[PDB]
Amino acid sequence: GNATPIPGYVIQSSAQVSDDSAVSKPGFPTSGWYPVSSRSTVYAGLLQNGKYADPFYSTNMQNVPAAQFSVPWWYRTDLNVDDTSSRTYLDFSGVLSKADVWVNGTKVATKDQVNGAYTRHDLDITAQVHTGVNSVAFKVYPNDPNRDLSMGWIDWAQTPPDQNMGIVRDVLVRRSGAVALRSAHVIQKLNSALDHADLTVKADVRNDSANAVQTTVAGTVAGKPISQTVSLAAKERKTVTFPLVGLDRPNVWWPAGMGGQHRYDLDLTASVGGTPSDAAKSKFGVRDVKATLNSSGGRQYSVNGKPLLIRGGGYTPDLFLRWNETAAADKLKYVLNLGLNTVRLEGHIEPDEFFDIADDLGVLTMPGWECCDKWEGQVNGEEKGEPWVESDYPIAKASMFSEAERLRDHPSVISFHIGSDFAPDRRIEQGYLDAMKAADFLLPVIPAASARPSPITGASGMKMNGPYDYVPPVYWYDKSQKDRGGAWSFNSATSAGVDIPTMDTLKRMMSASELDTMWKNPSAKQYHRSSSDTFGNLKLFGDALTKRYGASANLNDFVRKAQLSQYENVRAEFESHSRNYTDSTNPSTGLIYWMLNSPWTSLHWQLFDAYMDQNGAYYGAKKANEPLHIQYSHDNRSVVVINQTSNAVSGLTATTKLYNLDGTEKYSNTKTGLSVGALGAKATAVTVPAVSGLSTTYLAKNVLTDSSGKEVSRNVYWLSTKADTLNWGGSDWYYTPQSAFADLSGLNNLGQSAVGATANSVAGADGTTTTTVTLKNTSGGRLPAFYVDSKVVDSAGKPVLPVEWNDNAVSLWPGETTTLTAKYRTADLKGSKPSVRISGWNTGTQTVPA
Ligand SMILES: N[C@H]1[C@H](Oc2ccc([N+](=O)[O-])cc2)O[C@H](CO)[C@@H](O)[C@@H]1O
Repeated sequence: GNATPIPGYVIQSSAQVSDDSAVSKPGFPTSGWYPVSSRSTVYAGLLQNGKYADPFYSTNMQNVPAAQFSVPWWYRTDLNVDDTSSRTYLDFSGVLSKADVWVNGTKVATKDQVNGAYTRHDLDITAQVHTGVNSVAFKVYPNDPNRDLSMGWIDWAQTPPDQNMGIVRDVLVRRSGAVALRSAHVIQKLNSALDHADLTVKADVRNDSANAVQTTVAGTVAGKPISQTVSLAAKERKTVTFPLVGLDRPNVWWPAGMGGQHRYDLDLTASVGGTPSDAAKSKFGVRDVKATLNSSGGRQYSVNGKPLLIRGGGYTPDLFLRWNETAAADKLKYVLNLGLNTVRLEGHIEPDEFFDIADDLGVLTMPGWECCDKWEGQVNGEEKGEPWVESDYPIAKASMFSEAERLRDHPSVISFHIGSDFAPDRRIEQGYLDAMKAADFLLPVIPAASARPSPITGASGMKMNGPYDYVPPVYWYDKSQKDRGGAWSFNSATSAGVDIPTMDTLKRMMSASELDTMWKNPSAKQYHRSSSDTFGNLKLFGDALTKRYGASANLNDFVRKAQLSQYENVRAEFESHSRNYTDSTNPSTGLIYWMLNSPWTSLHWQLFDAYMDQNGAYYGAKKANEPLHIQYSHDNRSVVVINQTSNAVSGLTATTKLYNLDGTEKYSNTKTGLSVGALGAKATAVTVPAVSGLSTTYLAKNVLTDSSGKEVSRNVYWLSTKADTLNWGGSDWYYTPQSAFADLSGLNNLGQSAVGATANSVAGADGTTTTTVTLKNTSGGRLPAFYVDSKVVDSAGKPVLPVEWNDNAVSLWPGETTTLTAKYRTADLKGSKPSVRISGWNTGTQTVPA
């Protein structure tokens, strides 16, 4: 029942190996080979050893000769085997693109068989293994994402020099007796009342010995004993189906905030002759999911009978697929700190632990295949990936089986996208549906993330109409343009493009002169944006920032304006979709922000950056997604309350006030006694009238207080008397140009205010520190302290990351106080005492001890 991952390898180019058979012979010399940990691409392995500078900085990645990655590389290891009484297997996936496998001088599998990143291989190497020092070697072939059913980077970033060739998951060494236990899973079915489930346990047993056997498969499912005995001819595999097991009052798995995240255990041993032969432990969640088309044709998800608006971002791993379990948990925890409920994985489907963590945290996941490369090559015409040939078909089907087998018992998984872009043709789709059936993968299948239908499954109920680059806030509120990206249907991949990270991140990824060019000439190409010509520069963003904000006087000016613009836009993108969710006609049913994060240090399509720092786009998404929320509609000036939580709320007061930039209140409305339903329902407080005498740029302060008088949401907008308007006729696929621009340049002259800071920290016994900061607007006039950003820093003024704040980027009127809370690992302080750096738009910068 042993399954031990290979901890590491030594790697080298096949340019250095003239005899393949030699590598896997015990004693083969490996002087000058590179030691690498498990889950390394070739280039990630070279970085581990020195060998090139940090690709996260400037154009370092360009200085890597890529030619060396157009030939195979070897991954080699020794294995000590004390006792050959047990059978021996190599069980693995994640080979990019394909490999020959060698044990002790014998080629056990070729690249024609071991082919495709997602395919699983269970290689019986019993005949090759001997007592003592054994050796195993993979000759990994070059990866081309357009030719191979693998992973590529579309236009998200820049191309890794090795194109991710390597082994990016574990290779397991399995030991067992005559009988191998495989593919153990639990089919679970809950009644609609959610108080009774039925469990069908299924498990494969394979007799790899020379003789016929009886095997008993026995153990526990959800704490209940189970046992079946079957016969197996030599070399026979069987699927064992256990009689149905009833489960009363199951601990139902819920998305975060809707209840708990319990997973049950399955524990099984296959015995032969009254002796354990193999063993497997796994988990499953008791949870119903559905994804159906509503009367408007939009894809509508529900979990456990509760419909949900999907509010998420597109998730990506590291550009060089460097794996770290804590980092993965840190990234999914940020999902919840944002108030989001879902992540989409367009290809790049992460190792199991990622899904264990999403399960444990209650983050929903939307895995599927990616566009714009080999996956869609047979259906995507003149776009990138190659037409399919006969050998492609069984690789794609085996990839689907293997992913379906991996993914089926994770309750976070809410669907599989079998297409992205183009939906599969009938033959490809049929192979996917067959693979999923064979794996008992029973979750919703979505044909595409675009509007494109598949022949069998049908309409997607989703859209990808853009945009991916600058559009003003009001754009998201559009319902009139059926070929655009307004708040209706399921928005599976959309953003307003550029997302300048914090100054602290900027200074780590770009040179002074690259940064100088970024503010002075946004039209210039930026390596840390995209390899795509369409998204190669920041021109649309820079032009709108100038038009709407005012010209940038320096780098600092440009960055600070970038943050307001990103906060404003991302906030509107999300708020519009929350509002329109309960529309009678063409409701919004989903929004996946493009993207949650970036594969590397970037200037676009991120909420949190590669270092886990949090900028305007982050805080804006967090503001929009708070559980009891007040917001202002850019289209019609309606003030709207959203309740994200699982219970209806009552006796809410919504208070809306307009101020000129000199602090003069120009409008007040107090709406008491509001009720709002659960799980995304809304209430309208008031429609703000056109008010006379407003400054060109003015402020709207929205405050929601519960029946106890507690302030539960504060939302401040910087607004203009001059409207953003669209030139809909100038629209391209990725954006819509503006015919006129809001004037928010009044912010440039907003008078100075003051804060107002005290902080203290508590090192907990769970290895985390909580820093509490109390901020007060301490000025003696009428001016608000506007957009005040607090950052946990060490003694050198460097941000402590990752971090989670309850609230941030706050605005306080004179006399007003707010208390803020930041949590992080004590160890990420690295022995420094904590301080807090506090910067406001109109309050300057100070740091206080904590
Ligand atoms: N799935 C990709 C998405 O695919 C689309 C296909 C068609 C349209 N369209 O036709 O408006 C829009 C988007 O394009 C993004 C931006 O290039 C990529 O980053 C995503 O990975």
